[PDB]
Amino acid sequence: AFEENLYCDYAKAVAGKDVILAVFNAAGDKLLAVAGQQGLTVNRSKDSIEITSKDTVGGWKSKIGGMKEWSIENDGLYVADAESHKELAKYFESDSPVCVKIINQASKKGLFGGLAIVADYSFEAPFDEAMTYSVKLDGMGALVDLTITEGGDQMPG
Amino acid sequence: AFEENLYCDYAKAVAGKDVILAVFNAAGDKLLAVAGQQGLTVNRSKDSIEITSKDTVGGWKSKIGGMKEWSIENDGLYVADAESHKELAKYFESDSPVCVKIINQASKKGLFGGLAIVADYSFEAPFDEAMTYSVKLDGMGALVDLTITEGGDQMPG
Amino acid sequence: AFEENLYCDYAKAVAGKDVILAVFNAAGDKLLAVAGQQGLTVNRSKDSIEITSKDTVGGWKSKIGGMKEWSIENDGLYVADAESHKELAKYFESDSPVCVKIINQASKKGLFGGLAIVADYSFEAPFDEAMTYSVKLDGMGALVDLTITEGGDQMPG
Amino acid sequence: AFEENLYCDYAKAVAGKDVILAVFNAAGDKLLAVAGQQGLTVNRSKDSIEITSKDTVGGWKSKIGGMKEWSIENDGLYVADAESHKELAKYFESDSPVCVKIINQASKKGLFGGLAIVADYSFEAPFDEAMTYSVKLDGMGALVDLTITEGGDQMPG
Amino acid sequence: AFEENLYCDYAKAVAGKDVILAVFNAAGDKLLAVAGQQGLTVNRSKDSIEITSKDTVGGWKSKIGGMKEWSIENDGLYVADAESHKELAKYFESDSPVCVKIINQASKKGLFGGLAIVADYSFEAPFDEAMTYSVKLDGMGALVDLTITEGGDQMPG
Repeated sequence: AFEENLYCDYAKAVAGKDVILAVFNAAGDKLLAVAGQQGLTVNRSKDSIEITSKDTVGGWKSKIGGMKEWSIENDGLYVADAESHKELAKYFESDSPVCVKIINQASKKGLFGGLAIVADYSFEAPFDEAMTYSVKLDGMGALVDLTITEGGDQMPG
Repeated sequence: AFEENLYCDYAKAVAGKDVILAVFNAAGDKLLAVAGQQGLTVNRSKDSIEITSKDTVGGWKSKIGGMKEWSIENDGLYVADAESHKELAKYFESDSPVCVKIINQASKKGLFGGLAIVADYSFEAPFDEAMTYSVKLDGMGALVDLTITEGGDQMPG
Repeated sequence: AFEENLYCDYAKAVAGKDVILAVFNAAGDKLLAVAGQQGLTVNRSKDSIEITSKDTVGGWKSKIGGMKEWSIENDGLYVADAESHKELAKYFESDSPVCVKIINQASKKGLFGGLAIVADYSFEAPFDEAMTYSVKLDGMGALVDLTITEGGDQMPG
Repeated sequence: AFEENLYCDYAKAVAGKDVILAVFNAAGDKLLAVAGQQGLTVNRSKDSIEITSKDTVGGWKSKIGGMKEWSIENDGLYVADAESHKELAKYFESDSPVCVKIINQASKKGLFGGLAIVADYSFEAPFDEAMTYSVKLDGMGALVDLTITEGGDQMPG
Repeated sequence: AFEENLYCDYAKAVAGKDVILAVFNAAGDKLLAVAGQQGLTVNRSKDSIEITSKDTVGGWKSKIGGMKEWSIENDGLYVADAESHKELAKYFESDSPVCVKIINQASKKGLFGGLAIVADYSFEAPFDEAMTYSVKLDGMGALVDLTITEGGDQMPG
């Protein structure tokens, strides 16, 4: 086939559109892709503790790792009666943590999951564009790396 | 040859694509080029201590060098099941230092190597682009300059 | 017949005049060939995402396909009281999408169909020629390829 | 013969009509000349990286070659039920790369082959001419030069 | 491994989070890490007795060491129904000494242990922060240095 793959050979990159943020509803029985989403940022950082002393030799500072924190930023087209946005609205109103999940919907693998505060939930309505939302999810604890953890492959539905 | 090199003479610049970040796996037996990498920054800085006093003559401040620190910033296309990204994920999860190496893969010389904290490991997924990663490696001690040190020329493999 | 087809043998090309643009009226019960049409352009394009990295080997850029878009350009002799032009006028005035169809009226097969914005609807009246119209139909979503889809063979009438 | 070739001697130019674009079907078992094709353009370009510095002597800019990219443009008479055009339609619809080949059908040598995105697939139907198609094939990787590579001489069939 | 440890060599500092205060329950059968603790101070001081006389030669005061005293200060997030805080509350109420222990929970070594008065047990509740506690443990006698004493490595549990 294809002339024995002489000039065409049939994992190299993931399209961003296949990676979506999904939230669980308040009961946990439905996993909801956030409607109209367009941009996704997963932030994970670790603190560095400087432990340089006069015992330190060589002229370089001495550092050790500290504690980790994470946040998720998601923006997109805002539709107020969408079920995921009503869930996010209730989470923001009731001061309740939301279980969030990052999934590759094309490969059907979960990437990250954890409990987040809805730290920011804002909207923009320019007269010449579409109304957009912006949500910030502040991690409350561990962000589980599902790429190196067994399971976590439930798709939104 | 070539008309005695009258108008063509056959070290002047290194293409950035030949300089890659590689990490060792947790055991140290495999050196792994970070998959999908596109940008590389090696930061090395030194503090300055001002020692100006009333003995200082001439109207210029007096300074001496302080301690050194380094970090490495690397971004590129994120593929979650790539072996190097699974290693980086385990390093970030387990709070374990990673041995990193900067190599010129074309000339097969190592440039820099050292122990780093995975200080930041973040991801972006725009709907119209490819999913990218961004990693920050905070140096824990010396960054060995392999350009002026013997050896350090193991290539990723 | 014909001397056993020794020198004459009785699919090779389609005359452009048999391929016409037709629009549905606002209710959808009548399919209307746009009156006086003379030129037809169906544009379909796909974006390319460059995914070249330092893993890319061989010296060639790496690309993947992106999202698709389409438009239809149609020009011809303008007659203002023609029913199809009154429909196009109401679509342009009311900001309502128009269901358009490209058909081969000679072979009675539909070629393409989809929902379009009337993005441009303009007119020229030179003193020495006939008054012409020009319409641009910007696709809102999928342009269904009826050449490889079952059905879609309703003729204007 | 011919008076010892005194005034007539029996590689100097290739007629464009002998150079055709062919695509493989989705399975790869049939190589299909694109039906009705009339024009063919094979674009291959390389980037130039300027590396001029203050070390540069002589007053000329210093440049090195960058990465390569290619595309193929093909136009011709459009017949919608032709097998090659149905294949191109399915490639455009399914977002799947197409294995393309440039061959000299008279000398039966392949010229170029590679994986392409169907980046553009458009049609024109003037009332006084024949309906034409225009296709743009955006290269995804290497375009193999079969003029300097062994093999690649399968003809469409 | 790691290129023979050319640039990375795999005791230099203890993270404060691994050093915790633990108290025994009233019976002595359970050792309880104080819940929510964030800061720890172990104070050990010795008195100096000046013995300068007119026999003292050289112009320097003459001093000898006196008696030792110790205290422990611990603050953190206050949760009233935590078992360790209920134990501390009963110790403060009943005027009974509490057996306290400083342990490195990461290395599982005890550092210090002794009998203390609960000298201060106070709370702060700012409207914009979390409720905190502050406890002061006044030593009643010897503070045993478990870093130079055999044993004393029972972990809280």
